[PDB]
Amino acid sequence: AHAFWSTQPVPQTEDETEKIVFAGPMDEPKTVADIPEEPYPIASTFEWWTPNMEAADDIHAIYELLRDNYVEDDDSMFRFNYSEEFLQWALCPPNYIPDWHVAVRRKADKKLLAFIAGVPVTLRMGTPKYMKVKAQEKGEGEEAAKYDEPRHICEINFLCVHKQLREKRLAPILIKEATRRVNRTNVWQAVYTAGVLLPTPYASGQYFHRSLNPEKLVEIRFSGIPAQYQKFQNPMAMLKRNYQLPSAPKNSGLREMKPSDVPQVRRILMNYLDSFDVGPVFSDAEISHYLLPRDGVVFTYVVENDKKVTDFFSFYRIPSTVIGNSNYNLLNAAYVHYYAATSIPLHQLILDLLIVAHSRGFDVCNMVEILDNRSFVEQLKFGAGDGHLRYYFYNWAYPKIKPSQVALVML
Ligand SMILES: CCCCCCCCCCCCCC(=O)SCCNC(=O)CCNC(=O)[C@H](O)C(C)(C)COP(=O)(O)OP(=O)(O)OC[C@H]1O[C@@H](n2cnc3c(N)ncnc32)[C@H](O)[C@@H]1OP(=O)(O)O
Ligand SMILES: CCN(C)c1nc(N(C)C2CCN(C)CC2)nc2ccc(S(=O)(=O)Nc3c(C)nn(C)c3C)cc12
Ligand SMILES: [Mg+2]
Repeated sequence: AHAFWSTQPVPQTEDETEKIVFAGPMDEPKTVADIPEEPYPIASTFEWWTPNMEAADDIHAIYELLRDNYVEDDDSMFRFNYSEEFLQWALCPPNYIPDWHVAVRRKADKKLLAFIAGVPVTLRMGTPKYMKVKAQEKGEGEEAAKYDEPRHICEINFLCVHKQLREKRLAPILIKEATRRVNRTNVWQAVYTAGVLLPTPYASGQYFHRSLNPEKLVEIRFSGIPAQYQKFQNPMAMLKRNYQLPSAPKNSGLREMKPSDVPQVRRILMNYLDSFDVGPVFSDAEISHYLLPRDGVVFTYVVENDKKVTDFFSFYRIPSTVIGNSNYNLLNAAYVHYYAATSIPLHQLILDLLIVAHSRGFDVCNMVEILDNRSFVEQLKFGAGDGHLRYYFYNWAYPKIKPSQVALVML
């Protein structure tokens, strides 16, 4: 039933997943020298291309492929429209490996047909707390602890095949070539997320959304006026009042993050992320890159009191193309990124995120139920969406975990 995934080192079923007791590799141990030197064979009318992500033209080519051919909703109404500036940010973090960005071009005209991207991440991915307890009960602690140390692996994103080339088995070719390029650098695990169900997630979470501009969301059919709003004389006025927010932040000590904040933000974030079973480890350079504000891309605020940063939050922008609406062309969404609260309840910190996003022209705030995101859903009027995000590893056995044990945000 899976002609490609049946051949790969991933858990093949839930049954098998349910029996996994320790973190560790699935495949035969290999070395760089075992891996083919030459790119995987491809049809003579195509060619491999490694884009230069500091070439504006190269970024633009990737941008147009994704604009026209990347993830849609299930009803042909919206398609993500990651910006060029976003793509440069996401695909070029500190110590990125240019060779991990893999494209296929039509040899004739250099038309971009397919793309997949890999970036480095340092991930805690050892045996989860609940399974370490089971291991102690069996006298198997050392086994359970073997892969505790953070590992330098690959994060995969932006897999895309042009609509005219779908269902021709090009995606497997891309995945095999990205795998080869990663393994040639002595890395043997990857982490990736997808909405679709593949063999086999180690975690899954629902999406949640919080309306910031209900008038617009209703006009574009992101939202409807919910049935209960009918018994009302005037549905929309009531809807706007429900989702109204303050014009200005409520925490007095809130301001935008600046470079001098990097060490303190690193400390409070890393202390917080320690409480989750799977999560990233960031250097100062990686905190700088992923969290310092960038116009139109990522937005980060700290709470500072007595000259100390005590809390922070970040969000990033992914707009979508609205297909066929005579009033609007774009949906402007804000996505909850990393945060840490030490001084105030998390709901009070994230209310200021909603206030800031609204004041900056965002239409909706999205998130997945990872981290402690469930703790502020009801008070802050988030609603569950139809969608789910599934978390996967390549070449890593891992026990099933709850999404509230996951701390990796994927863009
Ligand atoms: C150590 C390093 C390891 C590095 C790699 C780690 C693995 C990374 C894995 C990638 C993580 C990506 C994370 C993201 O970016 S998830 C976002 C994926 N992108 C989209 O949904 C954009 C819109 N769709 C498309 O561009 C295409 O439909 C894609 C490219 C998705 C499939 O193209 P197409 O529809 O033309 O099909 P095919 O004939 O070429 O290929 C059919 C085979 O592809 C398997 N398939 C379908 N969708 C996915 C999917 N989302 N991940 C993995 N596999 C997928 C499918 O089960 C089948 O295999 P099998 O069922 O027959 O066995
Ligand atoms: C995983 C697929 N998926 C369900 C969603 N993916 C992403 N991404 C950023 C994707 C992008 C591709 N890849 C990284 C996974 C992350 N944002 C979303 C935001 C909201 C929701 S929903 O609220 O449940 N309904 C909805 C909306 C409001 N737009 N669309 C289109 C849907 C279905 C879903 C998603
Ligand atoms: Mg194909």
